[PDB]
Amino acid sequence: DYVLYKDATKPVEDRVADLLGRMTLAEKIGQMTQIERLVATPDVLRDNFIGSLLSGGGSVPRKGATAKEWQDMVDGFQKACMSTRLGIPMIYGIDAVHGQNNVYGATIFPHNVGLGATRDPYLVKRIGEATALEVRATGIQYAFAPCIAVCRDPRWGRCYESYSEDRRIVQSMTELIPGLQGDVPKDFTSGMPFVAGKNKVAACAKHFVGDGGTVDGINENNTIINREGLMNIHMPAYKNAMDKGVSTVMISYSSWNGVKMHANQDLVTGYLKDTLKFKGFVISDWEGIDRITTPAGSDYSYSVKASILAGLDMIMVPNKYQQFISILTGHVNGGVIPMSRIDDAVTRILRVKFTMGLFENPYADPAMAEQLGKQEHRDLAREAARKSLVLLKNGKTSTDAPLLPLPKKAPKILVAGSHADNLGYQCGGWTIEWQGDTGRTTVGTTILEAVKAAVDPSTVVVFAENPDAEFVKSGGFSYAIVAVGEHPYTETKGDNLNLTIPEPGLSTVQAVCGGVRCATVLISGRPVVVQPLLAASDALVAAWLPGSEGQGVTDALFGDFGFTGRLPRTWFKSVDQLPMNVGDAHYDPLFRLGYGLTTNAT
Ligand SMILES: *[C@@H]1O[C@H](CO)[C@@H](O[C@@H]2O[C@H](CO)[C@@H](O[C@@H]3O[C@H](CO[C@H]4O[C@H](CO)[C@@H](O[C@H]5O[C@H](CO)[C@@H](O)[C@H](O)[C@H]5NC(C)=O)[C@H](O)[C@@H]4O)[C@@H](O)[C@H](O)[C@@H]3O)[C@H](O)[C@H]2NC(C)=O)[C@H](O[C@@H]2O[C@@H](C)[C@@H](O)[C@@H](O)[C@@H]2O)[C@H]1NC(C)=O
Ligand SMILES: *[C@@H]1O[C@H](CO)[C@@H](O)[C@H](O)[C@H]1NC(C)=O
Repeated sequence: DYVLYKDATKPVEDRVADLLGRMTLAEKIGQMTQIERLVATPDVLRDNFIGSLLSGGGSVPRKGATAKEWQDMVDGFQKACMSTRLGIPMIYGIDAVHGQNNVYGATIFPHNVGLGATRDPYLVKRIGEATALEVRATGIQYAFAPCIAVCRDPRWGRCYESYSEDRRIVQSMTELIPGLQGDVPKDFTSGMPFVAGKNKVAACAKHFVGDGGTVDGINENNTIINREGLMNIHMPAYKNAMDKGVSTVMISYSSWNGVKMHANQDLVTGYLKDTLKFKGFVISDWEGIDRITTPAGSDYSYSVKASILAGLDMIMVPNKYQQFISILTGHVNGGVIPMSRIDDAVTRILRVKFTMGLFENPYADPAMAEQLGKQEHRDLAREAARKSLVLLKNGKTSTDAPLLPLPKKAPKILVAGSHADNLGYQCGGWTIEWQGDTGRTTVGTTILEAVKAAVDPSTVVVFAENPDAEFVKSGGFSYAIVAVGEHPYTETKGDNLNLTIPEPGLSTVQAVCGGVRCATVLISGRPVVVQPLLAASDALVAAWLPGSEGQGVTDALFGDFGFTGRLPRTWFKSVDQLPMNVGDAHYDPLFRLGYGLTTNAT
């Protein structure tokens, strides 16, 4: 007879209820299990009734794989799943955090902090639209974005993934969600999940609660703040996300006053689910539950109990799914965790799946393959890179002739610096590799290429990564552009207490600037010790981690557009000043939040 859940014309709650009613326990726990493509097999997926798969950073089919290779891999796995007794399609997730970043040729947008500098939530929405198209070009339906942490200490390895230290700004940027998922209906009820269909992806409001508030900005550490601070600083954005229909919510590795978020039922079930009435699914972070214990995974049985009772719906295992499934099966058999908990979890996961239309379109559209790196997206990244720049100084003394914007026609110029021609540096973490990488890792334009693409043909362009002072003084150059900065980093690799840029960086700037007037382009993921760099330069621009399209940078240096970005964070005088955010008592910044010089297009 008739199977209501397979009927695409039925209400999503009816289909969910129908399916749920036919699921054995193995099938239920299988849905709540997310595993890494690296441990996946058509059998594993089929036998274990696996409910979701993910690519961790750098987890790809082959280096330089095309978009159909991605689609082919995704479809392959999908086929195993569609071949279960219930044929419940799996959902494939990936960190498409500044474009479809793990994918070769994907358009790499400016990282978040640089996006905060734009104060343009519409442009952020447009990036989210572009991003969804580029993710769907590879056959993926779920992006682990946006990271709406409110970084309160830039020593935190992930501060670049936070739009601003000011939640008002982060709240404004949640426009990334309808960008990726498409806008919610007028009929829409906050907390309800939504995805417009196949050319859109399920989004994810990440690191549920207080990740950007850790002590000393130590990653995955503890957030010591009262409940009024939590809700006034770290909660706000999550509610906007609910009114925006964010599909999923990922839980943070961090602790709130000593309690792990992965084991916190008050905030996950009582608050996020009961109070905010979120109806999508709550997913753990990579080994998020193993981590509730110290040592991590020291009592995995406890991990499972703790996180499932707390409220998490889907578990990003991502490797030892055997152990996870065995254990959870055991806790239910022993009544330790009740079927209602399980059913609620599976209820949330199917709702998202049914809603986004996964049951109607579980495979990739070969037609979307050309979306990856589409030139129009690239033109958009270029826009956002340019808009995210913050001119910090444009002249050594109030009476100097402002250096920017530079003339395009000059007899000869120098482009110098470790970051002048390094695509991987320019893009930062979460790019091709998990930690990012160095060199020409993908398709794009470095500050050198962009400079050559900009200047008058009569303009001779000289590149020297690290020129000595005499080299510059004898070069008869009209001016120089020096690019220096941080190296790519992700997560704990980024936790940094000294916040000074690696050398040669200052020495090259001083070398070049001592000999010729220079515009310093600082590529960083955060505020870094800058008074020395400021001391040597005629003009200095904070480019943040601008992405693959370097022309956005020279679109401003050369006057094609004027500078408009403004600090999305406080620029500190020193690290012993930290934390120190707007509204503080010892507020004594080198540059206050909102700071930024302007110029006019030529
Ligand atoms: C401010 O505090 C930081 C702590 O995080 C510290 O930076 C970290 O320092 C540690 C060493 O103590 C370093 O770990 C080592 O990594 C070695 C490889 O280093 C390379 O790998 C990282 C990862 O790929 C690349 O950035 C680059 O480094 C050099 C110099 O500029 C450059 O010429 C290279 O071409 C560039 N190479 C690449 C591929 O990008 C990293 O910095 C170097 O490549 C490894 O073999 C060792 O076993 C060890 O584990 C961390 O990588 C580093 N973290 C980051 C995010 O950079 C700061 O240290 C200062 O800078 C470092 C770059 C060193 O030069 C060190 O001597 C400096 O003291 C610290 N600052 C101060 C003033 O204390
Ligand atoms: C935070 O960091 C210190 C290591 O710096 C560790 O010993 C401590 O237990 C961590 N706290 C949490 C909640 O992770």
